[PDB]
Amino acid sequence: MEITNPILTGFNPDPSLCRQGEDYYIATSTFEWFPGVRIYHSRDLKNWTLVSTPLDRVSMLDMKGNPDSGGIWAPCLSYADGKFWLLYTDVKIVDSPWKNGRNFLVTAPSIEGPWSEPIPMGNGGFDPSLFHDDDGRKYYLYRPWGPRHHSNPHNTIVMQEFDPQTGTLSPERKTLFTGTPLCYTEGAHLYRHAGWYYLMVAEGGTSYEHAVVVLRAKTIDGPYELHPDVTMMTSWHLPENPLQKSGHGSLLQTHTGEWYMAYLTSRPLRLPGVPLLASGGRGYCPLGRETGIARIEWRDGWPYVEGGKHAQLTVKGPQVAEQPAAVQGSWRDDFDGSTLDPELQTLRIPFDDTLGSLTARPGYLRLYGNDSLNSTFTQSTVARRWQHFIFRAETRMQFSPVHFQQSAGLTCYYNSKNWSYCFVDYEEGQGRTIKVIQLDHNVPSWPLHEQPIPVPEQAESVWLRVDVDRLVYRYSYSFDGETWHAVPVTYEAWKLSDDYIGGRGFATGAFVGLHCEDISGDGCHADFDYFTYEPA
Amino acid sequence: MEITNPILTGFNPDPSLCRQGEDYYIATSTFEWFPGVRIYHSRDLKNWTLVSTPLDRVSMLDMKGNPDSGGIWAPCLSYADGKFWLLYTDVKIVDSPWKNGRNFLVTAPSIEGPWSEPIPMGNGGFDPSLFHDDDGRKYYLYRPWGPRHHSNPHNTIVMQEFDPQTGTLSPERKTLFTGTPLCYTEGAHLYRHAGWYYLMVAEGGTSYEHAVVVLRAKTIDGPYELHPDVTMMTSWHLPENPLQKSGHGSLLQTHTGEWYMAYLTSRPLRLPGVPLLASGGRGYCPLGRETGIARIEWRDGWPYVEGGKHAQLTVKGPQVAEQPAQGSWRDDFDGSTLDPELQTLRIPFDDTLGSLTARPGYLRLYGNDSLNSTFTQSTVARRWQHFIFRAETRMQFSPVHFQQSAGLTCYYNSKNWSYCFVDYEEGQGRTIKVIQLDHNVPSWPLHEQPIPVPEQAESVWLRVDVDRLVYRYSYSFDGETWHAVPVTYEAWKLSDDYIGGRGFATGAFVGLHCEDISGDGCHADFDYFTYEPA
Amino acid sequence: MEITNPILTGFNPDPSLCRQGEDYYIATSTFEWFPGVRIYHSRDLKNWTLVSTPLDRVSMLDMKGNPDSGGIWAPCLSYADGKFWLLYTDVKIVDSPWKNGRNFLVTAPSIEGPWSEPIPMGNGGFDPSLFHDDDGRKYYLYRPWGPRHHSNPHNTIVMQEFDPQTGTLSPERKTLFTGTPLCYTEGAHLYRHAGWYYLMVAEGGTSYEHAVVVLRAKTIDGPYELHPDVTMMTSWHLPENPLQKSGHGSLLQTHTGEWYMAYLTSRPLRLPGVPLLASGGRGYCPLGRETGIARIEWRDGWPYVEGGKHAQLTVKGPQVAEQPASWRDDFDGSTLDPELQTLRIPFDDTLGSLTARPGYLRLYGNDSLNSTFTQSTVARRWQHFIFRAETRMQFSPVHFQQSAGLTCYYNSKNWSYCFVDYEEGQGRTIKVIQLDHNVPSWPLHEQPIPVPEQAESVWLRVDVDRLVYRYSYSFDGETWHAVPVTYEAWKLSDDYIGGRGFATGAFVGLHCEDISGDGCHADFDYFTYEPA
Ligand SMILES: [Ca+2]
Ligand SMILES: [Ca+2]
Ligand SMILES: [Ca+2]
Repeated sequence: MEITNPILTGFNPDPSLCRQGEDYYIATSTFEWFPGVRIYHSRDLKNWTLVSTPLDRVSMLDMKGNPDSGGIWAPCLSYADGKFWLLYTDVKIVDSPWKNGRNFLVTAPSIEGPWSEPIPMGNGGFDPSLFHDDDGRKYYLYRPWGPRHHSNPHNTIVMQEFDPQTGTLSPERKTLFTGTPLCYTEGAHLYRHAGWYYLMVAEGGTSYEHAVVVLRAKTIDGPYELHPDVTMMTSWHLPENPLQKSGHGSLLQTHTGEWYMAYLTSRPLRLPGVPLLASGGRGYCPLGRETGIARIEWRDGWPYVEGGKHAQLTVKGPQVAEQPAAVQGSWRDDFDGSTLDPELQTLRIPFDDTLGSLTARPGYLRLYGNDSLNSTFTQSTVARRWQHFIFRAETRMQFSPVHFQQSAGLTCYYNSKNWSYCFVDYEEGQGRTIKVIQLDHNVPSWPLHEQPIPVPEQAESVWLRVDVDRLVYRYSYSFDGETWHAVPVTYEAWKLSDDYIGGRGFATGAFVGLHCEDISGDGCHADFDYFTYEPA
Repeated sequence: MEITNPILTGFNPDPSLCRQGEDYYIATSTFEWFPGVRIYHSRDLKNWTLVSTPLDRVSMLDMKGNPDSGGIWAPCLSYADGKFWLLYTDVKIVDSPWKNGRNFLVTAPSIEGPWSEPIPMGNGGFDPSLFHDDDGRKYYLYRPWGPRHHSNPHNTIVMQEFDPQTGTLSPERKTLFTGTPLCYTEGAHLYRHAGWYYLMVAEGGTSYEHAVVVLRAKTIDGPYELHPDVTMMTSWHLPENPLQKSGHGSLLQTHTGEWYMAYLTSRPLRLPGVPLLASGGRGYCPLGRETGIARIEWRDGWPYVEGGKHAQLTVKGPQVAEQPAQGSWRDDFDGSTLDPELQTLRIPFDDTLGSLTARPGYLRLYGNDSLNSTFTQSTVARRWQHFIFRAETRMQFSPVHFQQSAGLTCYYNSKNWSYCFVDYEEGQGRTIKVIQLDHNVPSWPLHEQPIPVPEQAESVWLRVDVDRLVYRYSYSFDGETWHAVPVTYEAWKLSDDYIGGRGFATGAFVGLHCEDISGDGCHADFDYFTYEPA
Repeated sequence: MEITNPILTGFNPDPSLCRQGEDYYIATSTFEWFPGVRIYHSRDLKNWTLVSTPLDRVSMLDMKGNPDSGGIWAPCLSYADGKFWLLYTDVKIVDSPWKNGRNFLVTAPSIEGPWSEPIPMGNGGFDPSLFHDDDGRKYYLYRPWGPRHHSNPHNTIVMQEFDPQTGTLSPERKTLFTGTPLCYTEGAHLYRHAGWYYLMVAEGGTSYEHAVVVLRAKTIDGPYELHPDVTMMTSWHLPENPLQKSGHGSLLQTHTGEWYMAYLTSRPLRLPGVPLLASGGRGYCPLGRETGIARIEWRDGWPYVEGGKHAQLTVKGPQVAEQPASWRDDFDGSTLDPELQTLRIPFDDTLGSLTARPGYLRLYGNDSLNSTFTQSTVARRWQHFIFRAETRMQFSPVHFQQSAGLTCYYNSKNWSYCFVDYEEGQGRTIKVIQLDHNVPSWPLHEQPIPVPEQAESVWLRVDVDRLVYRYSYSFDGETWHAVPVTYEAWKLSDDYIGGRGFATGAFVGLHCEDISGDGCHADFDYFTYEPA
């Protein structure tokens, strides 16, 4: 069996890999996108399909007003004592010398079954993890944040004992590790194999310096000794490697006795003429931080990645038959049923009658006019991940705005300060027109407002389409579905990436979605017949 | 007979002036501080006292997660048909090419309440205003915002007819004015006097270029023609005038027949050596945008400010009796209610932040988020109202690790403040440290060598002395002998003049705080909180 | 035998390694410091001694008004046909999307002159090289610059045939190499060993991504094939290696039949708490780009660096016996000590004098340290992370624009300067000025340090200790007082300053200025440099 990486394409960072018997699960972070956490299932480690979006109630995740790249960071999904355990962090500050957040524990006997009310696990840091030792005791790990605890200078891994019968954490903290010169020590996971406790952490930050560092000790509280190579996985030293930023590992032993590690990684696109190791020369990643997997071998009590430290595109799969669940390729929601397609997500808040409805006009997705795309509160935006470098997204829209503050259409979105948006609005002199708005480092670009493209009065529908092709992407429209016209504006797909945006936020990924807004608050709605995503 | 400006000192902008009979009221904006809107009362237009904080529950104002300088922008308070009408905006986006928000209307039969639930008045802009015409019909004004409507290039003043019986706004908008080259046309107000409608706007932005601009028309829908001098008030051309940024006017005719206009203004502190007209040369305003008032005279059907366009420190008071006469303040935390001089950030003061009932005579503050959070800070602060003062408190606190701290803060927004606190250190014990955020950049010079606190020191006194350009923290262990924290902080950095950005000037605060980044649970107790001006 | 790197310490980049029989020479760049080019000699490749500063006439090197990090870039010293050949570049634009300059050739029958007047060699690029082919023909290489030729996107290596009897160049250019994705292709040198032509270039830029790239071909015009490992030397992949930025190689076969390569390298100081691979985490280099040497082995017609690609502190020396050869200038002689240099212009009577007051170096009052024209500044290199520099000064200013003292200097926008001046209400005072990213810092102008009126001499001293340094003074020569300002030594490096200028290295020297132009002078009894 040959596994091609990434196993989870598009925005899918911080893979937490677990297993229940012969069923394997990975949980990835979702940041400000609702619902929180995405859980994928596989029986062969090669083909993964979404099976659970657990944090789908405000009582579990209340992310309105959360900053960009806040919300759900790295989760921990483990299985023990007949149920799954899910730890997650809701981060409330991002653009600051230090951050605040909240950690919670939810459990469920089955991966899709209803998850319990959250248990507060503290606020002192991020990357929470739960270790189930062989003696029945349980230990809660995390990396503390705060003043001087963002690698200025401190970045530590602490441990509290956890009582599962009372849901209590003991007030004592034991520092397990303080980090190597790479620093950014985070993502701690504990394992017990042979006579050793193994401590796996991420270091070097989640960009091109990302690495997986492993330590080991005889007792759980230390002292820990470094892996002889220090870093177990990294691709920093191979700048031409297809997979980059390989870190934040999650080690698992299969039911067949084999060893695999899930990790996050990114696939960069490079600009012509830029030296490879200059600033920005290593590339830009519109598909954000994705999830890969590597086969692990053991030598003299230490784990190694087969073939080398770097993330490889192809790895050797386990001793099982390939058992795919979902058909791959094209994607479309015709909005014929009761629920949005699970590949669609909202910004911060859940989808309900406030943002839209699937029953007001059956066969259409109706979106109500609320805030514009730059808002961290109430956007009627329904978006899905960029999962390929070349694809087309298309919709058919019916919309009748009455003034300039009502608009609706298609958007390619990264955060509230970096997106583009091709929409239909009303102009007081002409009528319905198509315009485009782009935010680039929070700087606006609206080149069609002075001379917009007229929408014919008799046009019952306005088809909208975006064609993404590596570094660029363009919008196109149609009033009959057969004859299309390009919006004469070329957009930079590489700008929809943390490599370009920068700041304190972490790389998520580019989305494409349907949006309708009414800054006036008067009230309006846009009906969308379908939404398509077709890879090349 | 002589009124000395500012009349409302400290963070007090957008003064909406109205009257009910012989009682006069001014409502000021409060931005992200809760409760929202502050209403002051007066019978001589000289001596003002706070009488109402109307938006004091989440169903009226829900600001958790609001950005800095979001929240309550310019309010409008009016009286008509036997009740008070209060329009206000809850702004949800600030640092963006354009903003979003929500407008609401609440009513009350009397200034102290009870106030209604909010009626949504649309989201299309800010500076809402309700005009009650003589024929019983009501009109709603605002500045539309959005893409290309933050003076890039558009800044319009539109009007909708309002049906008070059902709270309905008509969909049609009528543009009244599109602005002059000064731009930033906002703060629209309609008045009917003589045989003219008068439209009063603010232009030039709320900084040193602030101005009040008046138009008039025979009919309400226009077209409006400009004042002979366009600008009726501004101090931009006098860079050494004591009062600066004079704009955003609120015109009112008294029960005596006289005319008075409330406006916002700032008193800048200048750094030495900086040329006056170079960047930052006109000064820095740690007291924020305050409220002044001026007498208005009429000539040829146009209004004028007495003695010139600029804002003067002294003006002539109305023809009413002077009442007895910004002052010394202290809260001993005896009652079950916070002193109305104190406010919280965004969220109300309930048992999540603290309690005045859990320990009588003490303000108990529970440990939540740090001072850089827009969600749940246990922070209770009051306004800077003088350039020279001293704030003080007596605190009891015994943390157990480094993420528990509590103390005193001088605060402007989530990215600009200083914080002198007691925390714990594993090998030492209780220590005193300082943290400053300056342009979101941290300073913590006392972390590698902190000030120790004795083990059986039941109480730590904290004190900050502000002296114009600088301020310094100090501590005590006995209430008798005090020691200086050897850090001098810049008071001119707690100002919009220094911070910049797309947020607007609010004002510096001083307050009490306690946090637990760990979420384990802690609490600090404060016996009192004094504000003593020099 | 064990060689310890760097073999040349302090500001000593772009080592051009040549040999005349059993005598080995290395020429290094000097940028805006006059005289230009420093040529060191050795007979064992371990111990090196300065022997020649050849570009010491304005007719050879006219650098007045040159921008910071302009002037002399990478030179090429070679020996052929009974004389030395020295190619050099005088760069005239730095802070611009592309640069201009001038390339010159001078020759000499011996290493210490006489050096001929310069022959123009074209202005189209930098890093000039002269290859002496075994058939008698000569070839001139350089990397062209200009619009879109600063790795945006182009970085080429071109070759022109040089006609030695007439000193002219063929107008035709042959492109030898266009670069790997590392780009910044420069520093080309040609070699003929066995039956191959070898093209050696530098790639990755002269910071922490520096690398030596090697190609080979059967004919001199190519096409050239890349080394099996592409990069023959680099330390980029080892961020904790003591030697960093190891690139711009110069290969040479000794008279023993052994092969060595000089290369530039840097030794960084790291701030505490800064992540190793974050910005600035790899370190700051106050000693600038120094020179190391490595032993080369051959394997199937390809050269390799012994032990690995990275630069090592200790390498194996050649098959010759070791032949070895603190600092102070008492200003006793007709000349400054050759370790001292001036900025752009030669040291003549307008700047100073050693004969006006015998036994003292007298410096006259001209421009201040921020000037690219005429400052009376005389400085030497930092060569250690911990040292002390001292001087005894006699100076009597009359107004506030006359000052003189001790300076630690990187470029015209980054330096510190402790001096004696005159204040209108007090008399002689001691003050300090720091330029930090061209931002001024004068914490003592409001409360200066008074100088006793009958103190005939004011001693000045700077103590450098790795990351920080401090000034001290005295009025008797035995009891010293610190000046209560601590300066950052790591800021006197290209790692901190940034910009389009390239890493030179920190200097320390003596300075006197008169902004008024009235006329002043300061006498210096001595100048000491004493490492720890
Ligand atoms: Ca449909
Ligand atoms: Ca009390
Ligand atoms: Ca002497």
